[PDB]
Amino acid sequence: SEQLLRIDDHDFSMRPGFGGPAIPVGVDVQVESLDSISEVDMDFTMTLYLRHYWKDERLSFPSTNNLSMTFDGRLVKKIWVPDMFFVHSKRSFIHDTTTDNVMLRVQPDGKVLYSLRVTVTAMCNMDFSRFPLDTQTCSLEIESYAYTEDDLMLYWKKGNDSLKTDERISLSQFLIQEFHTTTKLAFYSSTGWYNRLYINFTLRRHIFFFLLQTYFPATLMVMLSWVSFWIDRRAVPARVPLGITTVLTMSTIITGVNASMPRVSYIKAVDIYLWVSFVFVFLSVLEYAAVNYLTTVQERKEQDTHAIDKYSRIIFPAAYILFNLIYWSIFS
Amino acid sequence: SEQLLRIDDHDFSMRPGFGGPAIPVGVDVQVESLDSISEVDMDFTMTLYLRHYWKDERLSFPSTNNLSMTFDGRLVKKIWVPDMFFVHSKRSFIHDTTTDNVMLRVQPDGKVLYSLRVTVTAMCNMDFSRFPLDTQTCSLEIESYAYTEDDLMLYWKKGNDSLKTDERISLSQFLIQEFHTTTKLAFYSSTGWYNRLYINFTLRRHIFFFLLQTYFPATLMVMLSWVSFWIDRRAVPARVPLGITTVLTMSTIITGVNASMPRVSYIKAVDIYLWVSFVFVFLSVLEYAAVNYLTTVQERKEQDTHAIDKYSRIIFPAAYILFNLIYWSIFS
Amino acid sequence: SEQLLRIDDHDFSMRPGFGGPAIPVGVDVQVESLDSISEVDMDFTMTLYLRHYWKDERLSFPSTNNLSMTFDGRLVKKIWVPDMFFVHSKRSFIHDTTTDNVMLRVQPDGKVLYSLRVTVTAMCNMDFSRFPLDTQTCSLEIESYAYTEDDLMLYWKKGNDSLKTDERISLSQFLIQEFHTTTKLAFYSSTGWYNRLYINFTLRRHIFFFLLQTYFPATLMVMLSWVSFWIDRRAVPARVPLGITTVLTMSTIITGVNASMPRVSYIKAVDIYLWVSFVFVFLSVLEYAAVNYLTTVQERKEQDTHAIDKYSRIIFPAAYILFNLIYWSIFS
Amino acid sequence: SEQLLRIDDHDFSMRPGFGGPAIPVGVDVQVESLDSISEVDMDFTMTLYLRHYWKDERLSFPSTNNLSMTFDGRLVKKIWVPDMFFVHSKRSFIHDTTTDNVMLRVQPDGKVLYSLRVTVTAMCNMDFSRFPLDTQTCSLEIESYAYTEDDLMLYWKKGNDSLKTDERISLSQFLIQEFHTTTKLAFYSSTGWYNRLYINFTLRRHIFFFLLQTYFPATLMVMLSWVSFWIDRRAVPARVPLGITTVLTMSTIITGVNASMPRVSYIKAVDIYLWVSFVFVFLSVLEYAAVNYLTTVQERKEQDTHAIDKYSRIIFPAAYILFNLIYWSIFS
Amino acid sequence: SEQLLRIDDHDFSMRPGFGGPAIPVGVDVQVESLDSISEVDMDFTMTLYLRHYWKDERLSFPSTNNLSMTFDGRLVKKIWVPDMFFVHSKRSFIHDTTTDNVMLRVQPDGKVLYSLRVTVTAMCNMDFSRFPLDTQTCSLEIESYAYTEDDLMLYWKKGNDSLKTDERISLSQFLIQEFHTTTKLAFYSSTGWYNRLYINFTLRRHIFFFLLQTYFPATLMVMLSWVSFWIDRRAVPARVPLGITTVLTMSTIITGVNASMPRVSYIKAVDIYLWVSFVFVFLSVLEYAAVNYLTTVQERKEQDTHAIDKYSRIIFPAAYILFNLIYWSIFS
Ligand SMILES: CCCCCCCC
Ligand SMILES: CCCCCCCC
Ligand SMILES: CCCCCCCC
Ligand SMILES: CCCCCCCC
Ligand SMILES: CCCCCCCC
Ligand SMILES: CCCCCCCC
Ligand SMILES: CCCCCCCC
Ligand SMILES: CCCCCCCC
Ligand SMILES: CCCCCCCC
Ligand SMILES: CCCCCCCC
Ligand SMILES: CCCCCCCC
Ligand SMILES: CCCCCCCC
Ligand SMILES: CCCCCCCC
Ligand SMILES: CCCCCCCC
Ligand SMILES: CCCCCCCC
Ligand SMILES: CCCCCCCC
Ligand SMILES: CCCCCCCC
Ligand SMILES: CCCCCCCC
Ligand SMILES: CCCCCCCC
Ligand SMILES: CCCCCCCC
Ligand SMILES: NC[C@H](O)CC(=O)O
Ligand SMILES: NC[C@H](O)CC(=O)O
Ligand SMILES: NC[C@H](O)CC(=O)O
Ligand SMILES: NC[C@H](O)CC(=O)O
Ligand SMILES: NC[C@H](O)CC(=O)O
Ligand SMILES: CCCCCC
Ligand SMILES: CCCCCC
Ligand SMILES: CCCCCC
Ligand SMILES: CCCCCC
Ligand SMILES: CCCCCC
Ligand SMILES: CCCCCC
Ligand SMILES: [Cl-]
Repeated sequence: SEQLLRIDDHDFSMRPGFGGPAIPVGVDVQVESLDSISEVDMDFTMTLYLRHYWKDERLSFPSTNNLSMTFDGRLVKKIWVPDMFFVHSKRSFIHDTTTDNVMLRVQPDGKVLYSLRVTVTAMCNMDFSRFPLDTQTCSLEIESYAYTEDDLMLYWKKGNDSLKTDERISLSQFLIQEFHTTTKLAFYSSTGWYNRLYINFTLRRHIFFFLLQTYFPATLMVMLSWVSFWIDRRAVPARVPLGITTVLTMSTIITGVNASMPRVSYIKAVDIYLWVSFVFVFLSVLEYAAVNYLTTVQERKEQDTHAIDKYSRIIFPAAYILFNLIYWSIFS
Repeated sequence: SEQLLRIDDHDFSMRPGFGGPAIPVGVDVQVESLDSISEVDMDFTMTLYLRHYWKDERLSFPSTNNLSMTFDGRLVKKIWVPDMFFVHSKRSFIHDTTTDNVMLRVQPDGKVLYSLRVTVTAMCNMDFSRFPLDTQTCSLEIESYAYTEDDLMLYWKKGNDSLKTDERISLSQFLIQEFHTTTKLAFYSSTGWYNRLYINFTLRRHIFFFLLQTYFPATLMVMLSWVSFWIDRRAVPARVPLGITTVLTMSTIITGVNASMPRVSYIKAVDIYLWVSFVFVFLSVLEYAAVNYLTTVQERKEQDTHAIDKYSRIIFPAAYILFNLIYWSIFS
Repeated sequence: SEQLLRIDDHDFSMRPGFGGPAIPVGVDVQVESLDSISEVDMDFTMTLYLRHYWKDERLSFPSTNNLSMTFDGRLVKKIWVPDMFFVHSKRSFIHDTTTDNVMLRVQPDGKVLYSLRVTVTAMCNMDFSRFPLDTQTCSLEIESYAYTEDDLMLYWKKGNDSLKTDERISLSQFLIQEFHTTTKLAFYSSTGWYNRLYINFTLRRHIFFFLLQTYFPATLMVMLSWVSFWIDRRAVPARVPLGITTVLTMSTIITGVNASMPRVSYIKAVDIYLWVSFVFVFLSVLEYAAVNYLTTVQERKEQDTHAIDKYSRIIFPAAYILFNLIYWSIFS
Repeated sequence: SEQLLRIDDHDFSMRPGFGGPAIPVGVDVQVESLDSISEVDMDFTMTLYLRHYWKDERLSFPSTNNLSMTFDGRLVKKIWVPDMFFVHSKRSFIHDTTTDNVMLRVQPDGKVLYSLRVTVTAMCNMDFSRFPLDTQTCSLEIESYAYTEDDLMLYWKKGNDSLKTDERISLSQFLIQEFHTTTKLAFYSSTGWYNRLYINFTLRRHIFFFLLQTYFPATLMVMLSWVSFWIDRRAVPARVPLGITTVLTMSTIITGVNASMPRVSYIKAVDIYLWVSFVFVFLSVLEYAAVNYLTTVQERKEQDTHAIDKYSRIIFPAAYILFNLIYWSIFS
Repeated sequence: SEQLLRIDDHDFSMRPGFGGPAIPVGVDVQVESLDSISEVDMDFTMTLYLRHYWKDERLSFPSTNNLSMTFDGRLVKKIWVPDMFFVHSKRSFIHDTTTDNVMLRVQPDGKVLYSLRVTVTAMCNMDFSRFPLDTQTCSLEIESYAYTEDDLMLYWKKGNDSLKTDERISLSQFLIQEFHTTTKLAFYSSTGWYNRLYINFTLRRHIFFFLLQTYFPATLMVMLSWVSFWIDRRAVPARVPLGITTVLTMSTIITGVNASMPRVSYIKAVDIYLWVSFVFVFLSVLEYAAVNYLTTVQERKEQDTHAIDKYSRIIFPAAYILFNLIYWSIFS
């Protein structure tokens, strides 16, 4: 094998066909798993198989079998091999247990297949201002490092059919949909033009979990705060603790929701809901102070429900309804 | 030794017997420990010994002893060795202190034994919708990377007896049961067919700890909320703070249970329990407002227990009982 | 190629032109992304491309094409290459998947271009005493390790135009502004003088998020504490729980704000706001004790609003206003 | 030196004396520090020096000095060296700054000394059911990987005197006592018999810190709940809030103790204490409801302390005392 | 250069002058930064430059220039170099981007200078029983690994002037003071005597931040608890909730201070303060129960301030004052 190929009779720092046109190289990918997601750092981790095809007649051998052979890794450092890399990546590695996950098959003609197994972490810019009703889209990019479109030609081996995805892929916090591929040509100011391949996909959440954990308790709190309009205004020590305890409860809920968020420092769509229900509860406590002050001054002036109570009984819910209509018209 | 074997007289990039049938290779495993589990990331970590057997007559030597020899590691890179790898793995390594944990024994015939010590992290898809009453099953998969069933034949060396497990294995959060092995043939669209080996096992939790920490306090809270049906309706400042303080207490408990969960964003079987006891406590606070409003309007109209109290005393517990029956009929 | 260049006919431990003047070396940078920031550890992480230019006539070759060639990495360890390093850095590495991200281009003259892809973590001293109204500025420094200004001359290749920045750069907690470059000469007491290059930039926060999360609820709490001046002093069991519950609420808010801060142990500008509103709420609770004690002793002496109430109704808000004026005159 | 020893005249893949009996190899250890402990993962980290002694007459040299020489590391890969490894370990490494921490001394006879500096993480099964009154014992195990008791003989160089421990060893959460060594012979089903060395030690906690942080506040809460037996039963709005606020306080304490525990999911000895004091506080709130209901029905029937109060004043503390006696008789 | 020095004509496994006396080697250090501190693990991280000087006439070359040359790294593995290491260290490394941060300068005589750039984590035993009023001192130790005082002599190159410290060094949680150096001779029982160098320094905190965050709110709580001595004893429903709410508030504060401490399990000087103010608040709640019980029994016996109130008004503060005097006499 090491003899079948005239390894010492050629020069492999030289791309196959240095001189005239660019070498065609064709790519095939199969995704094994998506491993983790960070919302704070804005990135994701994926593990896949990567395959390459090309022809190099320096590697042809005399056999009659019309069938391929096999090598692994050691030969990659003797021969010439392409040099793809992952664009917009934070870290990556190739697996090496119990030996290097690298495969090499060569036919009599010198046609070649070359394959690896890798894990990549790759950046994805996200926007959380519609949280928890956001949708995100991410991508993985592949490019040649050293050779430009004048020396190497990059393309998907079988067009739209060059991506395969494993059956058992899932996340404990997301739903994954819409895998597909595309291409684009890209330019560097000090080095030139290159071809680039993409893999795209889309993410969404489970909205009912967030509904019950956040929107439901605050609504029950705002509804608890309307009870005070139906209690006798003469019962001061039963109308005064109620409001302030309700404020305490709502502040506890809001604090509890703040101590578990992914810690991204700009205003999002649930913060608005929570702070508006805080303001409603606060107004309910101003109301009864108005009523008490007026009843007391009347008592002093002289020496039945109050108008403000029987008006609040109507006004407060209608305005909560009006707020909910507008809010869900804006975030749908 | 390096001379006993004609190392320079052979070619080891070539599998033993390149040409005709596939080489038989036989595997034996002993598990040392399970090291950690992640429920958020859905994976586990294990450490084991791995052993291989095969015959290669390029390694035979003239001795009369009918007994094996020993080498370690350096020789592995001179001779031909198989290339197994762990399928659906996130990371792994071989231990190297104070030197490489690799052993090699060769007999006069050229029969070989080869062994390593490794640690692997490996994915396991879990479903937590029955939490804390869930059960999970995981597995470790082993496969050849480079050679197909037409070049290498993978099998357990002794059938069902090829797995051994250490005596002192345990986790601080789980109970481990049912180790066994099996096999399956698997297919890759761009490379072909391979043999694969499995090791399976099962996990369960301690249910009484979760019972006392979560289900018990909420039940005592719902039972505390029924006390208010037996207090005099004329005692407004002693019936009004009770309910709202009880709501405060229950919200504190629920928040405390949310700040320690493994953070998996979909609805699970304990969330339902907690939110239904929240709704019961909320209804208890609506009840006394009904009673107060009615007594007040009667006082105004004119100028003994109330029916609603003596009806609630019966209705509320029966419905809690009915909820518990249905809930534990569904989750058993 | 390895032959075109007389590799074995020269000595590369020797800088080009050892002897007379210093070699000119010129630098070009393109920033890909800012990856993370730590406020506790005072540092940041960046990923970029780095490019070098120089001439070495040991690498010239006879060709007529007036056009460059290509190599990658392996050649870097055969020839002489500069040795820049990142000053005030905690950690860094060069990417190596699927091979080393290193490029090398040589023209017939022996002019050279050399480029890498790296990730660096680099220290930045920050001062948080104006938090959340702070502004920070950071920088990345580049220097030669081994050769002084008498052997190597470091400069930007194109002056102000030698820095390029990617379009899609962002952080989930900051706004980035004002990239520019400069230079400075620097001195080591036991080794001598060197040239150094800088890249500078500036950071700011989103102030409205911090406003709503911190300053707003405490203000509503201080305003809730003024309600007690308008309730009848004869209603002791409705004036005594109010203050103490309000104290409870404010302490809960402050504790909630302390359990999420970046944990830097010196006094900052929001702590002052929070503790002054604590002191206001505390004084409101001392006030009514004064009023109760005086009314009781008058009752005992003998056997209408009180002056202190109708004075507090004016004094407390004016002093809160006066505090806000001074505070926002100091932090603007 | 490299010449003094006839390196190229011998074969070092071959243990000294391959053939007849087993080589004696003798071990000496000095512990530098214990570095960290994990209670969740059940393991510890230690750093030490390790020393070996043996004789190999392939390394003898003609000198008259009767005194040893020195080498470092590079020679270890030319000559034959033993292959010990740490049994039941999760990770380890040898230090390499500013070069490899390896020492080698050889005398004229061929006697050898060989030493390293390493850090190891090693598993320790713990049982926390007596927490905070638990005691744990851990150990570090040392074994040959490749050679059995028929090829290598492992023993402590000086018996009980072969372990030394540094003066300045401590943990910020434990007290360390009782270092000693021992040996045992161990068996592998597919490879055979080996010798193994042990180092053992013991751990304990500071019990008074846990006492004040956990047992003290709950006791004061249970004692606060007995005050309600001495207040007038006619004071409903002063007897009804007291109990429920006390329940709130105790639930806050318990939640605070749950949010800081090492997160091991089975019942431990402090959980029992906390939940029994919860049940006592709950019964105190049922008591006054009994008293109120009875007084009210008597008032209705007709139209002085109550017996239940003056009985509870005696019964509740005695039963708390009886619980404490039994509890501290069981956990001592 | 590689020729100027007769590399192949000498033996470098042999220290310069093997035989007679010990080689003098002299050390110079410059500290770049202190990077982080762990109070739980008791250690710190530092980054510095390290320099060595010695003479070796195997490296002399014929030149007339009386001036030094330069090499980098590759030569270190051809020639003989010392072998210093950091004593009591947990981890360390040498920086290698964009190449190895190693410098080598040789003069015609064979005098040598050798320098590196490293980061070290190093243990420091701390005692927190005076927290937050503690002071700590730490050190970094440097020693030869392989050679004893009979083969190598270690000393500071310029005495007290051999340490330089960067201008821009700081921590976000500490103040750093008092850098200085010293030396000591040290002994190993199985290997012998060595020289060791030290760098020492001192740390302190910001005490006013801890004062406002911890001591201030508890004091205001103890002062709030004295208000109850001035309210009318006839106002039961206004004297009974006050105490218990105050207890709730103080327990919340203490829990909040426990959920952010560096988690070191022994009693410290702030714990005492907090638990004594807890006991004061608890006694204030026992007091009014005494007063109520006595007034009630007098009412029953028959059918103005109470003595206990007008005595407590004096006794409680004086004892708080007396506690503060003693406490701050003990911790100063
Ligand atoms: C499935 C639970 C839905 C809760 C909706 C609450 C809207 C305020
Ligand atoms: C919001 C509570 C209103 C209760 C009205 C009851 C009328 C029967
Ligand atoms: C960007 C608008 C924020 C509005 C916040 C309102 C809070 C009551
Ligand atoms: C928000 C309710 C206002 C009610 C005003 C009533 C004036 C008589
Ligand atoms: C062993 C404790 C069981 C608690 C059961 C509580 C069910 C509500
Ligand atoms: C739920 C408390 C009921 C108390 C009834 C007592 C009858 C003696
Ligand atoms: C998927 C059904 C959720 C029901 C939640 C009910 C909460 C009261
Ligand atoms: C859920 C209790 C309802 C009671 C209704 C009573 C109507 C008289
Ligand atoms: C957009 C919200 C602003 C809130 C300002 C609060 C100032 C106390
Ligand atoms: C701070 C509340 C004052 C209420 C006054 C109402 C006058 C109509
Ligand atoms: C450095 C001045 C701090 C002032 C704190 C005041 C808290 C009421
Ligand atoms: C801070 C308010 C003081 C009011 C004093 C009134 C004296 C009659
Ligand atoms: C040193 C404090 C001891 C506290 C004991 C509390 C027992 C309930
Ligand atoms: C294993 C016995 C648990 C008992 C728990 C009792 C809680 C009141
Ligand atoms: C636990 C106290 C029970 C008291 C019963 C009294 C019956 C008259
Ligand atoms: C600068 C604030 C000092 C606070 C001292 C509090 C002492 C109890
Ligand atoms: C601790 C509050 C005492 C108030 C006394 C007021 C005397 C005018
Ligand atoms: C070591 C003495 C501890 C004293 C604790 C006192 C708590 C009230
Ligand atoms: C538990 C408080 C009892 C108080 C009794 C006081 C008798 C003088
Ligand atoms: C701690 C205050 C004690 C007061 C005792 C008064 C006895 C008449
Ligand atoms: N295709 C990668 C670029 O050529 C690298 C660079 O920007 O230098
Ligand atoms: N058995 C592993 C596969 O052959 C690797 C790949 O998918 O290329
Ligand atoms: N330019 C880096 C310095 O020369 C290194 C050192 O301080 O020794
Ligand atoms: N002594 C280590 C064992 O021989 C390794 C294995 O189990 O194969
Ligand atoms: N100076 C380091 C010691 O010689 C190493 C050891 O203890 O063996
Ligand atoms: C917040 C409600 C105020 C009503 C004044 C009449
Ligand atoms: C929630 C109970 C309402 C009862 C109305 C009669
Ligand atoms: C804190 C207010 C005190 C007023 C005394 C007249
Ligand atoms: C929980 C105490 C009940 C007493 C009934 C007489
Ligand atoms: C705790 C104070 C008790 C006073 C008894 C007279
Ligand atoms: C009324 C006496 C108060 C004393 C405070 C020290
Ligand atoms: Cl009342």
